[PDB]
Amino acid sequence: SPNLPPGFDFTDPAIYAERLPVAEFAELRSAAPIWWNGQDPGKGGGFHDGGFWAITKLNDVKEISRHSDVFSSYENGVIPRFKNDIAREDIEVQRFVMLNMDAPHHTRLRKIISRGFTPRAVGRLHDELQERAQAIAAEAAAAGSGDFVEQVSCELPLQAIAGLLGVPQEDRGKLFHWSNEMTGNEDPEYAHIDPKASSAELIGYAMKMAEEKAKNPADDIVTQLIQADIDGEKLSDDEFGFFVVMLAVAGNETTRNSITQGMMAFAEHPDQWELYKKVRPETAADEIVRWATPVTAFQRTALRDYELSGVQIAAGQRVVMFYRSANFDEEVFQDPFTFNILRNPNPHVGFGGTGAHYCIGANLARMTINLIFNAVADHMPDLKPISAPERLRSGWLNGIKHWQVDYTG
Ligand code: HEM
Ligand SMILES: CCOC(=O)c1cc2cc(-c3ccncc3)ccc2n1CC1CCCC1
Repeated sequence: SPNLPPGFDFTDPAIYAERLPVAEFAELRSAAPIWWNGQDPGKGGGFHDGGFWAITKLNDVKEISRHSDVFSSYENGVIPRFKNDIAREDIEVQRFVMLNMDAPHHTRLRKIISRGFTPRAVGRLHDELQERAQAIAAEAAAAGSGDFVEQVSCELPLQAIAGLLGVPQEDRGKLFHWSNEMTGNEDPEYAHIDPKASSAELIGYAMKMAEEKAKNPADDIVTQLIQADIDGEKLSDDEFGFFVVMLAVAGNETTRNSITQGMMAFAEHPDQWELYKKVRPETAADEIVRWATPVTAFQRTALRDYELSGVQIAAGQRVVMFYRSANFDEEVFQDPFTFNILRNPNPHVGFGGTGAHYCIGANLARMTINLIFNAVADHMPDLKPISAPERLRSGWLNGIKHWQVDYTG
């Protein structure tokens, strides 16, 4: 057996509020790459089936992610942990967003929404995001010190979402408020947030925006999404509203935490930080994502019996892909535990395994990371941390709530 405590759960929020279970992930990769992770009664993060299969190897993650005909996202959602007492109804509302849909409903939705993540559309965000990144850094440096997460990591990913959706300036304040109130409620610091409230307001704003853009068409990404194409396909108003609700999560706390941990990695590896400031290599973004793995894990449900790397997975059983483990697989990376911002190629699964659900925002994310870290180098090159970062209590998100930091040194 793999050497692990009894009653160990890799989706336990208690661990991730403290640390990442890196030694435990390494143990499984070596001794039990696919491992039944049982869960005590009542302690199933919202799922009362007794446990799941841990998936720790990159190739195993990639097999599951491409075989979405077997490994469903609809059946139980992809989030592997909620509050233990969460109602089944609240899990199943996730199916209203593309992420938790299967083919063919996902296939139709992904093809329409692809019209918003063309390389061309993302490039029109470059200039506005670059200028904001620069001012965010200058504003942060001028403060001398403070919470790096709030002052450097927080704002720009939200600007990318708002700029992509063309949200007018005056509306961005409440849009950021709602977007930031969607996850993390298992952490004591956010016990009082109601995601369903903010989501219903997000959908209302998103649907009103889509009604208005129909009446007054433009050359935005919104109007391309709600008016029909060759096949007569388009998002109806509520579907656009579920698209916005998804964007408010999928591209917010993820890029946020990659910026933070990416800076956390440059503190720990001064060699890489000195190198970065000199060459500003855009390969850093991928290494920063591999290092940060903002989504520790996503799950699937096997719709039929399936044999994966010599392990019989039974219909209805859950498999949880631990991207945190896959991104440090010794069989795929030379030195996984070397932060190397020049690593090329870099086949990390930070954006998920390739397949139907592979992150549509991967290139926007990489651009956001590259702009903000260029701005950090321009305005805050001698960044020194004050105190140790404060981790987020979450079973699937690898979050940093706060990080006290001096920008002058
Ligand atoms: C910056 C770090 C990011 C990380 C680590 C990340 C990670 C992921 C992962 C793991 C998936 C699921 C992969 C799979 O199931 O195969 C995903 C899907 C998705 N991501 Fe991201 N993401 C990031 C940024 C973004 C951004 C900036 C956006 C949009 C502005 C975005 C939008 C989406 C959407 C819409 C999906 C659903 C795709 C589908 O189900 O067809 N993500 N992301
Ligand atoms: C209106 C229907 O949608 C929602 O309420 C909703 C969508 C959603 C998406 C993510 C997500 C996470 C990671 N990468 C992409 C998307 C996370 C949470 C989400 N919730 C709220 C949940 C909290 C408990 C109830 C469900």
